[PDB]
Amino acid sequence: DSLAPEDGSHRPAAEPTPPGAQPTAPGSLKAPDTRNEKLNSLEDVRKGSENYALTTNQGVRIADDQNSLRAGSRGPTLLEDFILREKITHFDHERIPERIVNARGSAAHGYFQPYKSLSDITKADFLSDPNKITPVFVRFSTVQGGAGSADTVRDIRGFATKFYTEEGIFDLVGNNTPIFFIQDAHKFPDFVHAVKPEPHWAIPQGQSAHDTFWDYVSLQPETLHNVMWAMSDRGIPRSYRTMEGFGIHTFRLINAEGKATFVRFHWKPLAGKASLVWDEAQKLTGRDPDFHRRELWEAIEAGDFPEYE
Amino acid sequence: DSLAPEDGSHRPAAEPTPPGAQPTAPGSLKAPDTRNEKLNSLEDVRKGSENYALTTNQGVRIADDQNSLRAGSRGPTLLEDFILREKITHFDHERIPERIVNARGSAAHGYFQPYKSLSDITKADFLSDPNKITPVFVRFSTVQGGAGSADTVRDIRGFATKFYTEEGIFDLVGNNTPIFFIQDAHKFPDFVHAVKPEPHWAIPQGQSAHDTFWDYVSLQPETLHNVMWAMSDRGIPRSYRTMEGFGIHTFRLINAEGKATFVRFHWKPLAGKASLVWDEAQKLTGRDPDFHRRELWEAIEAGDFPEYELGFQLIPEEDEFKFDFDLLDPTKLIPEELVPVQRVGKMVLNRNPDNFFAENEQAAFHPGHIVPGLDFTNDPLLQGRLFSYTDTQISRLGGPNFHEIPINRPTCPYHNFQRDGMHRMGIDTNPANYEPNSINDNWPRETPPGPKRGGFESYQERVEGNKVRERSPSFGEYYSHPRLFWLSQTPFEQRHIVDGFSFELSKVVRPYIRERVVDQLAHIDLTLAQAVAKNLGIELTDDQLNITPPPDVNGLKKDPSLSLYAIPDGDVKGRVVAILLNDEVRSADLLAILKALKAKGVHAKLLYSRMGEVTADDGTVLPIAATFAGAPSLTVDAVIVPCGNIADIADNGDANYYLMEAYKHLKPIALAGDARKFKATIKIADQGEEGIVEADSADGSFMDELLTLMAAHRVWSRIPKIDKIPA
Amino acid sequence: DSLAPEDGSHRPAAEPTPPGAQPTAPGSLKAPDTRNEKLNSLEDVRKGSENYALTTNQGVRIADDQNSLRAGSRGPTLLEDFILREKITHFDHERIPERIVNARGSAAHGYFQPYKSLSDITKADFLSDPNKITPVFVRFSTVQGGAGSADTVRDIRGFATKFYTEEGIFDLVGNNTPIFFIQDAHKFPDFVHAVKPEPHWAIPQGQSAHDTFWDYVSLQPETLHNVMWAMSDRGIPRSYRTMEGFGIHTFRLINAEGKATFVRFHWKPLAGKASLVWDEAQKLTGRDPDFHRRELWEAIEAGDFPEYELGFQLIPEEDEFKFDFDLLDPTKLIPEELVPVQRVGKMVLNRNPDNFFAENEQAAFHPGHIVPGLDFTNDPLLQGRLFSYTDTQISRLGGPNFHEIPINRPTCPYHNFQRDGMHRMGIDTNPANYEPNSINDNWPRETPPGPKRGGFESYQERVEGNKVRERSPSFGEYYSHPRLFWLSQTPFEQRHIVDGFSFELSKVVRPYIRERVVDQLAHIDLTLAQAVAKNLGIELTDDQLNITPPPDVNGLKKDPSLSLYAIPDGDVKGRVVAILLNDEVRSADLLAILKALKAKGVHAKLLYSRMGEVTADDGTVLPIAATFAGAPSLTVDAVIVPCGNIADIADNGDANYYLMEAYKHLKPIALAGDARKFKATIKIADQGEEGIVEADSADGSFMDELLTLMAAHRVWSRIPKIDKIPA
Amino acid sequence: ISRLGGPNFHEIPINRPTCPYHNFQRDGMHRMGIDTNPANYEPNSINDNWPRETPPGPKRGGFESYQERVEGNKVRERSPSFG
Ligand code: HEM
Ligand code: HEM
Ligand code: HEM
Repeated sequence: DSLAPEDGSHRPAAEPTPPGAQPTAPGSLKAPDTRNEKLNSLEDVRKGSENYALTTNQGVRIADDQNSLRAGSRGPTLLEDFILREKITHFDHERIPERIVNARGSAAHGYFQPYKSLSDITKADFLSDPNKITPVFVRFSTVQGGAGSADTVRDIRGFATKFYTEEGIFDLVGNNTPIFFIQDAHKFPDFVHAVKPEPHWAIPQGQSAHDTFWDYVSLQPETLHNVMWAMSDRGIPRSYRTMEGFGIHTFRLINAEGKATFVRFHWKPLAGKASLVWDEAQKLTGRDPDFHRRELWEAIEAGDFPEYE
Repeated sequence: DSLAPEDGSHRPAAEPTPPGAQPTAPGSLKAPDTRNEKLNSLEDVRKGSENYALTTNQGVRIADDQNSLRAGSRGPTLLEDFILREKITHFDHERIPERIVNARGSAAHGYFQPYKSLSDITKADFLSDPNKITPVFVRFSTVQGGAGSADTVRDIRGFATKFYTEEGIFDLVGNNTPIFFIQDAHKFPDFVHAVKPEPHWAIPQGQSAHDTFWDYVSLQPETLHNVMWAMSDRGIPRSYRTMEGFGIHTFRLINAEGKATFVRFHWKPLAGKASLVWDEAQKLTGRDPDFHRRELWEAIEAGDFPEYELGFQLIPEEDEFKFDFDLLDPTKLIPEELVPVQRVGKMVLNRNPDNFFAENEQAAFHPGHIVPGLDFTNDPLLQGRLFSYTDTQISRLGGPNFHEIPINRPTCPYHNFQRDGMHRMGIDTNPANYEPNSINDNWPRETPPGPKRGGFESYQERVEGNKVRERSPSFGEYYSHPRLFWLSQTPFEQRHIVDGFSFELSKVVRPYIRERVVDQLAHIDLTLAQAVAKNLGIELTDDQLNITPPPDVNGLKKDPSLSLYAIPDGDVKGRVVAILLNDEVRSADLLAILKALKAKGVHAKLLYSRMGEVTADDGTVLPIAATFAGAPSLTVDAVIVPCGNIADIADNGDANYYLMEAYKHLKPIALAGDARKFKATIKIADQGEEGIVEADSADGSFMDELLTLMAAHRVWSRIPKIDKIPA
Repeated sequence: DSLAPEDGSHRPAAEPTPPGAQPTAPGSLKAPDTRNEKLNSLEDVRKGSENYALTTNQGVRIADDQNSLRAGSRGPTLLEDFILREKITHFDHERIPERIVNARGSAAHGYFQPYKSLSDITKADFLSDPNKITPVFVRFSTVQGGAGSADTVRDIRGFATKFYTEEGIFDLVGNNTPIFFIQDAHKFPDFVHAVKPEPHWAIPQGQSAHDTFWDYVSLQPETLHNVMWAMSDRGIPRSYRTMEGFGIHTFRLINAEGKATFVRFHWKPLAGKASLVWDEAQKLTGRDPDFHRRELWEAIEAGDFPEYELGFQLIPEEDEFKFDFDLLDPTKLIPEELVPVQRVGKMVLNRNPDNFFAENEQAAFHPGHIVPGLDFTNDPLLQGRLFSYTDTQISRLGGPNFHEIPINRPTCPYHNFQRDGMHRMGIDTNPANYEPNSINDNWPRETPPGPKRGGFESYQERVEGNKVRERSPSFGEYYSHPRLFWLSQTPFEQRHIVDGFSFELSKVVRPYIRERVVDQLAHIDLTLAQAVAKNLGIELTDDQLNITPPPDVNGLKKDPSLSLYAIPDGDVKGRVVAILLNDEVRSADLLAILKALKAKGVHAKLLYSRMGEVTADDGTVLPIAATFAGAPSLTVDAVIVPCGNIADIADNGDANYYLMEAYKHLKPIALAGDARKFKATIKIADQGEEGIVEADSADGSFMDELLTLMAAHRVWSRIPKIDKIPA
Repeated sequence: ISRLGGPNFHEIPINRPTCPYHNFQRDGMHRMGIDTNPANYEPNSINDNWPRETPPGPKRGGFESYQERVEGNKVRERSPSFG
């Protein structure tokens, strides 16, 4: 029954369109011609739907997906209804633990390519040739809030990039500020517990504006540098497209002759640096808690691809 | 080290204190003298901290919890740092899957007691004696959003009560609306998938205002009744304390004689029914996403215990078919004009948890957790629920021993032949792990059914029919209940319903879905449909204007119990008032204002343009609770501006906007002396207007008038005046 | 009900009883007054059963535990049967992943006590006073097989002791051989994958006798030393009570002054060293795959408590490089002739668990669980183990709160800022979940290292070198320890080793692997290599014959402490004798037999061709424990055949085979009066043979002779004679 | 669900059907299939209600239980015929 409108306005055009012009859609249907080696490699698990019969997970066609099996139309549901139980069982087990930190995040596919060979300072294959493209998958995130918390909170933002290189996956897992709050990993649980919702009542969500965070900061002056960044407008970016990204740590580059060079990684937003103002950001967590997620998705559907150097 | 301040101001007093007066704290520390059988039984797992050495989980004292073990102080961290690794490992594994629905929830401990024995209609032990107290653990929730989502969203609210009875755990797992969206549990995943964040991008959170929800609603008319409730102000409650609770399904009560009585469960809020207005609720999700969680916790810390009256709609077996609707259809309510709610008992929530994760996050409620004296019915939604909770809890709580997690444990005896499973805590000494057995003389043994302390036996309901996947024809009526609900609302409630539909449908990107929903509304009521259509720039067809309205429900053209506000039931205790200070406040106004509020248990928050203190006209030092922007009018029920140096705040944008916002959201505003200068901000006539208290000072009838407005909750007569107003 | 027998013979007496006298039972019911701190602290989770009603896990009494709820007594089962679903759900989820290695294990509770204060060499609280009793939980295991595999396989044995000290849990996780197969933990998965069942078909179980194991060994000569122990009779212990225990790695003892002393841990069996013989062991995996688990349980129930002496090999820090092997290489042992074992204390295992799954299956041991007074070393095998146990337990035991599982709980205080995790039991009331904090005055607080009750601080070992993935050159010597072990064995122990290699390599399908293994043996000892090669139809090459043997170990050409039997250490208490009865047994023989056995604490099993009883010549009624086939000689240590009507059993094939099997397996046999007729089945000369007790009757001298043989364990001089016995 | 770690055990290679399988079930631990359907529910108009239900029939039809006659009370009772 319940069918699409006659005019076909239920389906978004598969061409770049401005935000709001068409209903948003899964990437492979919105931009079928946009590919990369990783995107193509996911074809083994992509599942369509149009023109296929509704089935159980074992491939049995379902005749009536509106009712449970019962003894009489007003009777008790029977245990032998295996269609209902598979359906409900799968629903019941949909959730998986959210990330301990950075549970709230938005991601997209893309590609990277070096401007020139960096073989003099590093033997890394993905930086060896300007015409050698590396598929990426990037996730941007907040840190404190759960997966269902709001986007435009005052918080640090995570900027994680997975490079599918020819010599292995390289993940550049960074943030939008060039330093971290603490010095030794042993204190991570202390810091994260202080900034997260307080343990007796689990308040507040997506906010450092509570006693335990400031208590810890006040007793651990090493945190002050990243606190300054958080309290500035860096803490409330206008978009994931308009913030800087940093690996934070000094890592090493190793060339073919064995020479080590210390390196700190940066991402420069080619859309420029831009942040909200607090009143706006806070109110926006209420009016559209999915603002950044939406903005990233719509920029990509519009052809305004987020670009970073 | 010894980091606490020497005045001991880091620790909150272990006595009831109003919201904001002291730091909040774990329940057992805040109210150590508030006890109950369950709270006492959790003592075995409560862990203190003061004066104990910091250790690993194996009990090894830690000397340096600031650093990793490394080779050299600037060297690499060593794999032998077992202290670092245990600490990071426990951290790494802190999260568990959130609930599939109702992930966002706030809970508290309490107790229940029946007014009188209900032995004539049920043998349920917890309802058998007025002097029998049953500890309870209640969790209130939203439905769609994750555990980190906002509280004051527009959504149904969950109201689950775990009764720790002497004959077993009884969980009454209800909602704040008396019907559900769908009829059969097999469509639960469809409905839930439609309302949750859409699968390509996981938007939107905590909202039904998106295409898939309204697509599903438009194709499944059975959902219209509960959708009406969600679009009304019922979907945005002021607090968990001011909403009704319902079991929804028709269950059975079974007495000692074996007689079955049909029953629908109700919870009546003793603080009355009260809801927010959409703009306020929405903005409040931004200014304070934890508003309801906070409000509940602080009410209990203040001694404003949430109290609810359990009530039963009772229907004799012989009257099963006497209504226009099917008793087993969960999309149909039972009008209180037809079947009154008989008062059964009182539930008082009087202690917050100690640890949210341990007690709240791990709590597991199940509508299938019934006790002798209660039974199920063939409601097809209920039927499927019985399977679901059992199943979901095995992955959410990591195994089949979730009943051993402290909060879920029965306070009564539990013995059986079940063994092992992940995280098994109970060490069984029974030689036998099967029955029948002779090696332990068959213990533990079965117990026959009986009047008291007997085994569970299902009511012998006659079953007759063929095995079919078929909806009962009696369930195929979708518009009369929605219409009954609509007609029972006040005119301003109706407007809010129209506004809820209009706002939500405006967020539906595909216009034909909007049109399809408008068409369904035209089968309910032409006035409703027309008003929503107008707001969406849609014109009803001549055929839509001629759709004959659905019949009344058993001759009823309205039932005032369905309205939040038709019948006044306002209770001011626990409410809060913002007091906008100035640098030379009239101390006499403050005295009168604060004592009058305190006399009725209404809280106050002293606000200013900065933190710290202000000095009143007589030298009184006034501690500021928050700034005007820090604690917006959204969080209070009324606003009072005392006399003093008004020029201090007269040109303060925040102070003026505070009143505009509170004015727009129909809250009482009271202005004393020169604070009347603020009348021009909100466009109040010289003569004054209903809903604005004003006088030369806050002395005689000023506070009584303000409290009368607070008793009525909001100034509905101001609706037309807020139409303009840029706020 | 009342299914138990009216005589009360279903319930075992709660007093020490010999093996087979009573049905075995949960520890707390068998020995209710055997107590220790740990056992008493588990009382909060022990659950009874007698006189309780059968309930759901929610405490709801069950009336009918025999039937599902159905529509009609021949109708479909209904989804609303919550009793059935909870019961089946728990059953469906009883299993948890078995241990990755050492899945097969048997455990018991006990206690440890030092012989004197060791405060001069360690500040470990549990070694500080002879009057300090430390509860322990010990799990003995095989390595390769699953939890359902057999006990008497040829394998290394694990010997894990959990010490519940006042300053934290200390787990000493050792084996029954003093070295490990590999040097670096990075190759652990490689070695374990090679020994475990092969990946295509998952064969073979509990056996190293397959291609991949010997492929790896042949390509990794570091393995040869432990391989030599595994191939000796050390790989087939008689019982967990009769094997040595070793921590293997060099660890550190840290005293109050901060001085570090290198230490290797040892467990000396006070019942002495004793192993089976290969045929007996292999046959015993088929006749009783639970032989060692049973033997341990029954020894404890009988009061034959497994007792071990904790021993330390102590090496001054300055002596680190004084040996010709690296102290940090786990494939090297420290000869007791060079560094003697200091006797430090004794551990007694005196109580069985209540529930195997709850206490044994869920126990979690970790070598990284150390306490102040102990420290690690750079042993590269130990280093990698530090990471592994933490990690495997988060999936095996379902979360990071496995220390809250009753058996794993420390008995001393544990307080920290760690929170949540699946199945969180402890409800933390600390206002703070981080440090530093002022809101709880920084509690729980760090504690500086000190002489007693101080926090953990690592010994400040100097680390100097580049970040390298490199084996120390000092570890590159693979044949001198194997040679030292080989030369320390008696001639028959050497013969059993040859036979072990010969049997195992015969099951290696690819002939080149056997050849490569023989080549490695030629680098150890020419006689060893030749004997194995001859059994494999392999001829050593010219070059193989000329391989110069490895050098002695610091001048040692042997060390008798490496042999099981070179130095007498036999103990007969707890051993068992099979007594083969006939229908008219000479009652005077039984009386003398049983009296002598009972004086030495030796148990007896009365065997016949059927169950029930036989009557002695004087009317004494003798109850039969089992049949000749039902309880084969494999399960006993010696066989005694008393006088009487031998014609009853002289033609009994099973009776004759009983003796031929015991004879083949070098067990002492005693024949009284006409039982000497049986001499013909095992071809014993008329004038007798050492190892066969024979006399006109079974008086006192006969019993002394048999008990003397039993103290020497087996009749090793019979080896050459068993060739010609068809058994 | 516990032995094989979640509700997607049908995506474990040996368990996978060789015939087509399409439905509105989503997520769960170790989800392999990446659904492109705009809808994760039915009835839906946004994907023209696909994948769709199929009436029972002689071949390639939807599953419909045999309409066996059920009559009796809700009892926990063994049939006397089994005794
Ligand atoms: C420079 C400091 C750090 C940065 C820039 C950083 C960055 C991030 C980012 C961007 C994510 C989210 C990845 C995603 O989108 O899935 C993340 C997750 C995480 N971080 Fe780090 N982090 C830092 C420090 C730490 C430390 C010190 C620890 C622990 C010692 C830690 C533990 C974690 C964990 C456990 C997760 C969750 C990963 C998952 O569930 O897949 N982070 N971090
Ligand atoms: C009358 C209709 C229903 C009502 C009143 C209702 C009420 C609730 C409430 C209040 C909760 C959260 C309890 C808590 O606070 O932990 C909940 C959770 C849940 N509901 Fe229901 N629900 C209804 C329909 C259904 C249906 C039809 C199903 C599936 C067949 C279902 C499956 C679930 C599941 C799986 C959970 C999560 C439970 C857990 O993780 O412990 N619900 N429901
Ligand atoms: C000196 C060498 C070793 C000895 C003496 C040893 C001893 C043991 C013992 C006795 C057990 C079983 C404990 C019980 O009864 O539950 C065990 C289990 C285990 N071993 Fe070790 N092992 C050694 C090497 C290693 C190495 C090198 C690794 C990995 C790097 C390792 C990883 C494991 C794991 C993962 C378990 C399972 C623990 C559990 O599931 O709780 N072992 N080992």
